[PDB]
Amino acid sequence: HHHHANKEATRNAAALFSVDYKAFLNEVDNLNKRMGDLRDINGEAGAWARIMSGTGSASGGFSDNYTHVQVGVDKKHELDGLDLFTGFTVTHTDSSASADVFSGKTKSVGAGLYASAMFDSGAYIDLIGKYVHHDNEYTATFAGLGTRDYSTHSWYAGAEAGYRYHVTEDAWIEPQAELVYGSVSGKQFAWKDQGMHLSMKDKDYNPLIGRTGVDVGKSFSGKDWKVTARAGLGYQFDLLANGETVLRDASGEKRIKGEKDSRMLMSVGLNAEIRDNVRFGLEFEKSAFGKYNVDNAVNANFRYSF
Repeated sequence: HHHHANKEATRNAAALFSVDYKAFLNEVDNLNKRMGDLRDINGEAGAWARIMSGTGSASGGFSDNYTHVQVGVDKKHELDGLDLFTGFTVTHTDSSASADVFSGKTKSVGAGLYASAMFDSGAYIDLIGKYVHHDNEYTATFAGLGTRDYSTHSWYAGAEAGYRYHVTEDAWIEPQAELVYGSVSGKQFAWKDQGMHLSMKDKDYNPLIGRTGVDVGKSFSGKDWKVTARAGLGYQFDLLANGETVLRDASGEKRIKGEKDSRMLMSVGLNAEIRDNVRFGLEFEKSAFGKYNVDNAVNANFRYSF
């Protein structure tokens, strides 16, 4: 036998109810990934779009890949040494996920509000609050669980601060720090295999994800364009794992607590300006050392300011 059975069901339940943690981690952004470069914009209003695509993996043969699409609009308030962008955003994500004992899909829709403060000194603050609804469909080739469709939703509150120090007229270093608090929801399956009631119930939980990093950049200019080459190194970490899956069965109840994960983040990219209205961001990024890693992903954003 019974101990081998219990370890197998724990590994598989952990893997499967894991996907909601990646459904939350996919929505974690940073200012530059979301909005692009917001420094020194003349227009008092803006509209922007973004697409991210990517893939990640963990043990048990877990790999996923997702496409995130996001748009927003804002007003920029011009204050003394401070541009404050206040706006709304809507998002859509399609992801797919698999592992040794399951596979399926997740569709997400979200909406939020942000404030981004760009200070003449080089300092920045980014604040965002959002809601994401997730429709999930996963099939398990294990304990006769079959196909299951379920909903979950997520609240997200994130705060980011950073300081761009200009090492030369055209080169810069930028330490950053970010904290993202969330409020993801539990699900419950009850079912019969071999004439025996089984069940799998996870509780509402609350991720806290921290990030600290440095970005570096080098810019090139003409009268009507700029391009900045940038690269970044960071450390991303759970500060909390308050999840708990409970598996119930004829014989008894077994509890499996959340585990923290952390990884090193790496990125390279460019930000472009063309004439007075158009900006464009692009980055390639991945992660090392986590139980879960982004193996490869790319993000593009486009801002039209007026």
